Amino acid sequence: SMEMIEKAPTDLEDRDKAPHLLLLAGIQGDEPGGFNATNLFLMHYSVLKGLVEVVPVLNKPSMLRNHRGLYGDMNRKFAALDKKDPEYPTIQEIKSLIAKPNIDAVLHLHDGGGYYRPVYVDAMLNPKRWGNCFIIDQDEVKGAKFPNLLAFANNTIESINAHLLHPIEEYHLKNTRTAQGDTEMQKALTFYAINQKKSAFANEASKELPLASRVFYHLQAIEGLLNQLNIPFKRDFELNPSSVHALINDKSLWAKISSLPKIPLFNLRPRLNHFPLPHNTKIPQIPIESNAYIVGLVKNKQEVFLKYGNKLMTRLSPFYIEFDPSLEEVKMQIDNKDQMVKIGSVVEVKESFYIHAMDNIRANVIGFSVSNENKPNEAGYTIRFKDFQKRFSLDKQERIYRIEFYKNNAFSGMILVKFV
Ligand SMILES: CC(=O)N[C@H](CCP(=O)(O)C[C@H](CCC[C@@H](N)C(=O)O)C(=O)O)C(=O)O
Ligand SMILES: [Zn+2]
Ligand SMILES: [Zn+2]
Ligand SMILES: [Zn+2]
Repeated sequence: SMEMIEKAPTDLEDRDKAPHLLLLAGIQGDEPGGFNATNLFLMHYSVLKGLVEVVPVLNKPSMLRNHRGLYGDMNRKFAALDKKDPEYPTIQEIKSLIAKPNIDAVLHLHDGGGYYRPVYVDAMLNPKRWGNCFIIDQDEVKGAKFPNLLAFANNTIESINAHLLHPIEEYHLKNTRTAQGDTEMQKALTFYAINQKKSAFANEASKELPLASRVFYHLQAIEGLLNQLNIPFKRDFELNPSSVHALINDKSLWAKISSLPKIPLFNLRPRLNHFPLPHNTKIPQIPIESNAYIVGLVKNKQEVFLKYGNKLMTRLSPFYIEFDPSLEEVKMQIDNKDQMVKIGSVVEVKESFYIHAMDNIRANVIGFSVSNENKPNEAGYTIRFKDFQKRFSLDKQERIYRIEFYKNNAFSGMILVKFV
């Protein structure tokens, strides 16, 4: 499931006042520098004139399984391609985006092994390697709005190289001269883009780097190219590895699975047991939202993994059940104050809470018990933090607990309490 997300000026009229960039990553699922950068770009930047269209992850199924490409290398499917290829439709969607008349330039992000050098030094540093280089298929594209690929590349490279963390990380130009014999790159995305008279570029971050460093360089390259294109932008943070790491590991990130409440991405217990998921729904079809763009669910044996890029945030041991949407809100007392709490809410609790009984609805407070029934009703109990078995918390910090409602063998929804 790849989506395109626009990063545009607040005022629609400003869209045509500067060029348009198509920014792409995650065509290969084990290159997280690229799709973490597109993610952070979407979450923390603003484009003030022109437009940046972003496909944050082109190959999401492969991303979810930390795999270069489940159905082959998707970046070899832009030339000859059989209609029966499972990715044939995705490729047409990608081509269609690339070929839009509003698009001027294309930037395609990758992580690559070793460090590219224009002459052979050793097994890690040589022309066959891909890390930390800026790539063009040829030095010019006649017919393009911006035909001088070489000049844009050199200047972007100079911009990146002003901010090296270590000298081995210096960027070099890699012109693959694709039309002159590079049969593999002849099948790849940027060459397809060149043939639509777009100014196309790929940026590589070395797989030898830590993710934060890869994303740092990818963002340098994005900013460098936006500067060349004169697409003005802002970000709400300072571009250094420390800030990038902090934003990747942002504790305000959340995931909302189906109609369940938002759960934090970070500091979940490694496994969440008896986790209710909708009856007879394919995992890729379970709605999932997040304030990040690279979150998803994927089946693994009898578990369902919650993924944030290539990162495994938790293992769900599901409980497949009918999601009855009839129950919209529940009467709860929170710290002595009676109130209606919408199903799928997170409520903060300082001292105590109490669930009011409902006629045909039972409530299970996960981590609280009075008897030992396999289908209990724990409405009518005044509950404090000291009443919880802490190991049933969603989080390592032992502060967030599930309340699960049932209307006779159907799941009526869930509310989380967070003790603050
Ligand atoms: C097997 C293994 O891991 N190979 C990898 C290969 C690393 P890459 O996938 O980033 C290298 C190139 C980039 C194409 C650039 C340009 N023509 C474009 O279309 O964007 C590719 O897509 O094939 C590695 O060495 O790390
Ligand atoms: Zn921000
Ligand atoms: Zn790649
Ligand atoms: Zn030339």
